[PDB]
Amino acid sequence: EEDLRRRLKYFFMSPCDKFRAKGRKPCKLMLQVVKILVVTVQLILFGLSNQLVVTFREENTIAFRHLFLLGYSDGSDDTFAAYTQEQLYQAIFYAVDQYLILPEISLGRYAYVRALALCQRYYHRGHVDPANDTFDIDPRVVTDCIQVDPPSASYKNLTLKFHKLINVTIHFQLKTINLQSLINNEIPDCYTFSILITFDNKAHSGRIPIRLETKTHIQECKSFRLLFDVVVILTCSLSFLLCARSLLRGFLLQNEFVVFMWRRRGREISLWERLEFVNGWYILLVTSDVLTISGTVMKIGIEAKNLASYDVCSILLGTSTLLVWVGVIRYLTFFHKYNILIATLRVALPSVMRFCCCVAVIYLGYCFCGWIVLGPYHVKFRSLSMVSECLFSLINGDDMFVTFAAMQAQQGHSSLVWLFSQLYLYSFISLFIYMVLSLFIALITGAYDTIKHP
Amino acid sequence: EEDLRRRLKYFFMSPCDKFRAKGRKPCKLMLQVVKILVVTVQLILFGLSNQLVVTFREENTIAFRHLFLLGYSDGSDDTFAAYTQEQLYQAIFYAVDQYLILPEISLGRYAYVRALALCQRYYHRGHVDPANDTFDIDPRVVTDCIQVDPPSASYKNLTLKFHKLINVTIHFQLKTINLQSLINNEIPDCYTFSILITFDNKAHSGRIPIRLETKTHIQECKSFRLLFDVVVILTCSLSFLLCARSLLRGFLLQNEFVVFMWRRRGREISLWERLEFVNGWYILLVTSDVLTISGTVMKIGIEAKNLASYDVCSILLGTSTLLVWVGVIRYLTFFHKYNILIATLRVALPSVMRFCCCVAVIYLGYCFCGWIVLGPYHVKFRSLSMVSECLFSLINGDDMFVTFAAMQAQQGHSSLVWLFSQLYLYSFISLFIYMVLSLFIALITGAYDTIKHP
Amino acid sequence: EEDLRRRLKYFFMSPCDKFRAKGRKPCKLMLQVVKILVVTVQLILFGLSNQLVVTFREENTIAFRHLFLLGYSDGSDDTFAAYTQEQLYQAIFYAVDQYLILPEISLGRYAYVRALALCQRYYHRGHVDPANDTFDIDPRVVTDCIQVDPPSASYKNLTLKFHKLINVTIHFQLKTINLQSLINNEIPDCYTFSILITFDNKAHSGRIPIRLETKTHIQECKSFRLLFDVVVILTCSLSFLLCARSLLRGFLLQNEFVVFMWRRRGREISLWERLEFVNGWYILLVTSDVLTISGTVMKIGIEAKNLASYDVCSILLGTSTLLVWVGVIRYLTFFHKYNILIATLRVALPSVMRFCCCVAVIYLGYCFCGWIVLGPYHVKFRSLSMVSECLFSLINGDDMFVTFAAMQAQQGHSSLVWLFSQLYLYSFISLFIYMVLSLFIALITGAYDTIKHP
Amino acid sequence: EEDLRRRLKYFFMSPCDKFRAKGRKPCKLMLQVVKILVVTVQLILFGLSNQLVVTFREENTIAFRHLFLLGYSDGSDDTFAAYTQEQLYQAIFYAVDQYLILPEISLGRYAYVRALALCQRYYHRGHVDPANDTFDIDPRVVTDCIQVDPPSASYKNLTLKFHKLINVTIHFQLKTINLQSLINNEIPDCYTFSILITFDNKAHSGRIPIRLETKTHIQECKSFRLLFDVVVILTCSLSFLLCARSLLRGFLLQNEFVVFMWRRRGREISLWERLEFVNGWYILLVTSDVLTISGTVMKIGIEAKNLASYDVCSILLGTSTLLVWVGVIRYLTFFHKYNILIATLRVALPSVMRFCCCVAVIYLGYCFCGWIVLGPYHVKFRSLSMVSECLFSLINGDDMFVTFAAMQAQQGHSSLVWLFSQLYLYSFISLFIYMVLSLFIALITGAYDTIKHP
Ligand SMILES: *[C@@H]1O[C@H](CO)[C@@H](O[C@@H]2O[C@H](CO)[C@@H](O)[C@H](O)[C@H]2NC(C)=O)[C@H](O)[C@H]1NC(C)=O
Ligand SMILES: *[C@@H]1O[C@H](CO)[C@@H](O[C@@H]2O[C@H](CO)[C@@H](O)[C@H](O)[C@H]2NC(C)=O)[C@H](O)[C@H]1NC(C)=O
Ligand SMILES: *[C@@H]1O[C@H](CO)[C@@H](O[C@@H]2O[C@H](CO)[C@@H](O)[C@H](O)[C@H]2NC(C)=O)[C@H](O)[C@H]1NC(C)=O
Ligand SMILES: *[C@@H]1O[C@H](CO)[C@@H](O[C@@H]2O[C@H](CO)[C@@H](O)[C@H](O)[C@H]2NC(C)=O)[C@H](O)[C@H]1NC(C)=O
Ligand code: NA
Repeated sequence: EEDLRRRLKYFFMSPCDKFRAKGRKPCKLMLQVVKILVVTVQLILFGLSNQLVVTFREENTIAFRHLFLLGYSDGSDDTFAAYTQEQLYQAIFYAVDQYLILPEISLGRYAYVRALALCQRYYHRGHVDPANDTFDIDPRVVTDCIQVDPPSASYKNLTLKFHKLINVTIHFQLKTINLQSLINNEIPDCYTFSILITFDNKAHSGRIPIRLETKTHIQECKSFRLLFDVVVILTCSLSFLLCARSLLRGFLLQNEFVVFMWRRRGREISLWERLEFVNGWYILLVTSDVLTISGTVMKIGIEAKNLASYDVCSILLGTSTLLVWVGVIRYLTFFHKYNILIATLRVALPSVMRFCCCVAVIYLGYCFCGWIVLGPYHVKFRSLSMVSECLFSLINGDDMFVTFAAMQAQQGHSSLVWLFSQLYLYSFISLFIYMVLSLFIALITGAYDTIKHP
Repeated sequence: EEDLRRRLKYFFMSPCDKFRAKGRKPCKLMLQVVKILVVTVQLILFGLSNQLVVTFREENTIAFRHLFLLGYSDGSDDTFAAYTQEQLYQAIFYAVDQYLILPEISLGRYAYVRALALCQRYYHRGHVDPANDTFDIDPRVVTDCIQVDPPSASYKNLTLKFHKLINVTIHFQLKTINLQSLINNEIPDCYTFSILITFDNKAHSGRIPIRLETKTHIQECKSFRLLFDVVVILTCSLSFLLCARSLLRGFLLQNEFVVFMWRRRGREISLWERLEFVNGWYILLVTSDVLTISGTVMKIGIEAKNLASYDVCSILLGTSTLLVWVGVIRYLTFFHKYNILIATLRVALPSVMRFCCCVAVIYLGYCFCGWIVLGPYHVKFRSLSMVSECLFSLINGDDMFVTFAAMQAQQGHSSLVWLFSQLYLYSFISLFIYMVLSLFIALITGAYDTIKHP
Repeated sequence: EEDLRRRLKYFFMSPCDKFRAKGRKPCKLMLQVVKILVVTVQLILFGLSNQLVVTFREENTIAFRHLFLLGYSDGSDDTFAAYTQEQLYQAIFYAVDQYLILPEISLGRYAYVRALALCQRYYHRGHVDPANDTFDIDPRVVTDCIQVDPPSASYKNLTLKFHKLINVTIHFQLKTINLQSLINNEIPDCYTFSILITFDNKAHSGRIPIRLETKTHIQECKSFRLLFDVVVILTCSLSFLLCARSLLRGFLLQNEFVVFMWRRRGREISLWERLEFVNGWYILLVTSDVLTISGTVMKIGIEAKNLASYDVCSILLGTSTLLVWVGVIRYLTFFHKYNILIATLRVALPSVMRFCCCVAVIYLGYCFCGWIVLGPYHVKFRSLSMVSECLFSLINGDDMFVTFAAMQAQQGHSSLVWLFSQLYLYSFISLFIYMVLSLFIALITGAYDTIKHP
Repeated sequence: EEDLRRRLKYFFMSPCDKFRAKGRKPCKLMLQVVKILVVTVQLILFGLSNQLVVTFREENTIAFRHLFLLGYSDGSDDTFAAYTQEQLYQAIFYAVDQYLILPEISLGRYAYVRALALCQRYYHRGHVDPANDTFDIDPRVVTDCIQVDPPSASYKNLTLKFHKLINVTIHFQLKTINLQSLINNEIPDCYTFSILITFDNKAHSGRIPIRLETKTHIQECKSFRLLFDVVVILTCSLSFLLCARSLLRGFLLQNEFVVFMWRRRGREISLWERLEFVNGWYILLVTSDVLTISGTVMKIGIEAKNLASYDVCSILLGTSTLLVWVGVIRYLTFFHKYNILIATLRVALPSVMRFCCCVAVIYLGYCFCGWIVLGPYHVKFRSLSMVSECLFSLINGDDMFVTFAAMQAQQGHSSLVWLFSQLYLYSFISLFIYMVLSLFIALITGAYDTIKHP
């Protein structure tokens, strides 16, 4: 009788009450504090390594734009184009000539890689004739390359085909050595820059945009942190073991209560009792455990095998650290102790969540109105997604006088879309500022009263 | 006695309670779910058709600006003008010369349409003489055209009349073929671009702005969705039939109660009883029915007859989809069941709506103060409507440091409008942020308490 | 006994109750409705007259900038300067040469006014010698003019004195005729443009800014609204008579109650009874009366005598219309009737107003901290007033990422102002968003509960 | 018995009640009012002295940029660079040639200081060879100067070493005389401008940025306020004496109560009684005392010894004035009198402060997610601090449509970071606008109810 009662009472005993009664079982909570310190120190010490890499890439791409592009100002990337015929010839010829004299010009020690390959791509047999609308078009793509070697009569006399042109692309490589890595007490890693100038002509609209994308391949030239990540996986795995034993002990006393409620037979106490046995935090911490050790094993594999995709490793570690810090709030809820602190998902959280569904639908309806009506006349409403970004910017207010001014400029001079757009925007702003934010305050205040005073 | 009572009770029976008692009358609610899916799939599949058209127009207008306008940078449309005399001559002569050599320049396959017509418009007899203020002006407009044919001594030697000039306009057509429509598994539609360069001289202020408007006419050259819109009109019309029978059955039991309250004679129960009989949602859904089928019949007529005005069809379909999604909230109010959920328009909604009138008037008064006082000194307050956009931007905060800086620049150096403008703007911001948003929260919270706890 | 009681009861009788009992005393309330219509129609019909004038001025100033200034792009007014020596000579010589050939260049019919007067202003005897710090300076200003007549050897060979130069100013006039005023069914008013180019050298810092201010003088060349303003002053004056009789009748029954409370002798009922006798709205309406008729008499005097100062007339009419529209709320408070609706200034309004004093002081303290500390390092914090505009923009959020970026750029590289500026800005934003807006909601909600439920 | 009781009652007696009973003890409160006036008049009269200095510096730096830098537009400081080889030579040679003819060019009376010293800094023995990855690098820095004297064959023929270059710096001085200080009734202070042009090549990335920093040294050439600061330190020190006696008298009656509660022996009344004896404001005012007199003694020392570091003096005075104005609120709490008005730090302030900890952690977790994941692809997320500025700007809404557009531009075209970034940003905006601001309102309203109605 007595032993079965106190095991439940020891189970829901707060650890601050449990230290002042039992005395010194420290090894559980200490490694949670160690986990927060060790994971964030790994994340910061990795993040500075990326920033030292990335800005060395970002300055080199800009220095390639001022060298290989013709007439490139700064901050005008997307509206950079070649409209006439001679501008396309001049933008090709200037890009090659700046390659063949590159050691006599640039300032970083750029070396060649043994070369440059110009290549255009036109249709197999295209005949566009707008006087008779005759087309006889195989959409088969025939790529016609041309080679240029650096230390010409072969390079010039080039004939583009402006009536079936798809792409004019230039591809080459460059190798450079980081010299910042002298003082940083490391072996300077040699980089390989792979450049692909693109003269895109997909839309065939008499406007060819131009862009220049780079790509790196970091390789060591002609042991601290390697120990540190082993520290992280051992620390985090011991938490994965120990918390799993805590939850299955929670299942042990989950079933131990119910069997005792058959000899008593208290009407087979429902699902809202067995759910009151487990926890509200250890599932969050153990989900952080699996995410952390998965990202770190991927991080160990990268820096020996290949260093290209710092992408899935980044999206896993950045979520693991988020779950750790949000997992610290438990320490600030030992002071609270309302006796389950999980019935909020029965009581208060449903009445805010179906309101969140009601807000989500009305917001979706104004998306589907704005994208079709104010699509062809306005510049910021092309895709459905950019409509979603523009209306969600209008809620808090970021982009709001620019859209009324752009609406005021012409808007067709139809004076029906404009009378629609005033009635559209004023209603949508005045709805989600006043009659939605205020309902949301009334719901959360009703929740907080319902949790506290009962 | 019993049959008349239960017909009322079956009427207000919720459908989730009605399935668990009666059993399987599914055909009503199912087509509402089908309606939401079918209307939104029509709207999305139409909207992508517009975006593939519109961006092909928008790139071609920009490529016409870089070809036919002199000295056109990008993003400087409105402050593009010709101030001297030679700039107006050079902007005309350059626009014609780029037309007569257009196949040797541009990149899209632009073909002529058999031509270019330059034409100026000056007054019949105007004599402006500022030394004696003598005017003898017939405002009769005499248009003097001139023809130019492309494959000149006729084109040059042109004499403008800068003392009675109204407009110098150039009009011509261009025909091109979309070549993007090869891979999209369709017949490539040939377009016809109609260009109208405008040298406007309306205000006679020594500043002539320049702009270039295009206009398209899409025509097929030398059956999926056509079935799909027939699916929409049949689906939506069956809802228009079936919901109308539901509401007139609502009128049937509207009158059936009142006649039974004459044999009882319960003091001839008032308008707030017969209004409690109908609904709060089927009028919204049937208004979506009429709007949907009207827009679709207009959409069928467009793609065979003429394709110019995608304007009223767009403004009807974009409203119909809005009413559908806002009409989904009924499914989230079966869980609620407060026994009419329409008396809010008697109880709670009036006490927010007359407050909304009180906010609307004060906002209108600050419009009429700002437009006359801060009109002549500030750039953003010309019309009354742009004042309305500027103050409504200042409420949420979008344009707020720019207007104080523009106020700080000169503001006449009268130092009376500036002392007014500080007292104007600070009071208007501090009113509608604090003492209006907070009253609105107190009203909605009082509404939600009044609906719930009584 | 009975007659003295009902005169009080008729006094506080609402007019909607007073029509349904007494019957048809309409002439009081009708002219209030007439007042709202007539004043706003005057204000709108005057405001369109200003906008037709002002944009004709604003385009002519821009067309003067492109003609008389050297190398003027658009939207770069304040950072337009002449730094070297030859740039100051070239900006003078170009401005005069464009004046002497002005009818052969510009497009509006600009005529001369019989002329141009160049004039510089230098000190009487200034000797600046930085090798010995010797100054012997009379600050007496000696103006040296030079005349130029238009249809030169006299104009050139000009010698500026760059070691004691204060101002180089050019002044002349231009006359033009509005030709837009043909179709507008009026007599076209001839304008006189007075231009003053300024080469300011006040700060002696090796940077001379340049600006060009115009000034107009509208005069008729070689009766609807005149009646309409007489309609306004007669309408508004009859309200000034009739409401004054209403308030002095309010003083009549103010004293009639108190004398009857000496025969009763109800302990000499206090100031919060005699204040409950008058009103809360007629003082607002009669203040709108005096402001309206004052501005209109000034408006009559302007359009015959001189048309320069549309400034005090504008600041009076724009306030009168504001008081009228805010004065409409009384019609929406007949429905309310809480029996004085002025004791809010005893009950609820003091407890928000001393909180408004407490917010006003803390805001003032952060002004005096920011202007001295973040003054010399940051560009937006020069005056105290521009600090007030910048912090008040940071409250609602308009200018907030720009100031952190400007703080991040250098900020001295002292790393003490930066550590101060992070702690400054984060505390000031987080205070007035959370812990002030929320107290203000709690005060207004406490006010609304106190007014309603007691 | 009686004397011990009334000393406590006189202690908590409000001064407005204390004047109407005792009568005229004015000297305490009067100097607090004098303190507010005297400190703010010192602060304003000092702040205008800084602004007259700083704008004379800020215009001279800009006028040095247009003279000594090649091809400098305005507002383009950070993206000003030299990418090729000839641009670095031309930017050096142009900067020196504009120095050797400086009195024949500039407008302010700039004089030389007897000179210019060009000097480059390259590595001791560097060999970068990307064909074999051979490096043999001493990172020892060998500075190679070159002298130029102004009134050349020595200046030209300069050989940079582009393969081991670190810095190319030019240093010289200029002396000028303020001439604005004639009319300001003072002795004109001669300034010394020290200029350091920097051609930084730290990252070795083929992109050399260019910047020009100045530095002043104000010295008088060949008594009002000096008295005024002595007034401030004497005023503020008398407050430091008098308030200290008030607090130690507070300790005197702190111990006088407790000894009387041993003869009574009221169970040794706890820490929440002895804390109710002192104050809540005099510690704030005396902290303002020490800060004020410290900053002023530093201010006296500056204007005789050296005038460089107006930095710690500014950061102390700007905090002292803040504490004074926030210290005025006590006058508005004599009207209040809730009988301690400090138990809020026991009652209400803890339940908002641990919520402020819970908000602070979640905000920190989204920092550590955003900086690693959205680091390499986005321009505004480089450091951790600029992530903190960007997310805190997104809360109130300042930078919100720019970040979605920059996310929409490429974002790698990996379509996994983009699907992450939508889910990242939408959750973070919707959390701290709705479900945090509303909890904060519910906490402050619960605080205000708890303070008032109990
Ligand atoms: C230039 O256009 C060609 C098509 O003419 C592109 O080649 C295709 O690219 C897509 C995506 O990489 C592939 O799915 C196709 O298989 C490619 N087809 C052929 C025949 O190569 C080419 O990628 C374009 N250039 C760039 C830089 O995008
Ligand atoms: C150029 O000015 C002429 C007037 O001189 C405009 O012609 C008028 O245009 C309006 C609107 O289209 C019509 O209501 C009038 O009937 C037209 N009058 C004549 C005589 O044609 C012309 O439209 C202007 N050009 C442009 C491009 O707007
Ligand atoms: C150019 O500088 C002169 C001073 O050298 C200015 O003349 C003074 O202007 C102020 C304000 O108008 C008057 O209070 C003084 O009496 C004027 N003094 C003299 C001697 O004229 C002149 O105004 C400046 N030019 C401009 C356009 O502001
Ligand atoms: C140019 O580069 C040199 C290094 O080659 C810089 O000199 C160092 O500057 C730092 C910071 O001032 C000192 O800690 C080092 O002791 C300096 N080393 C030497 C050898 O001087 C120099 O400061 C750079 N120029 C500028 C303007 O920053
Ligand atoms: Na902005």
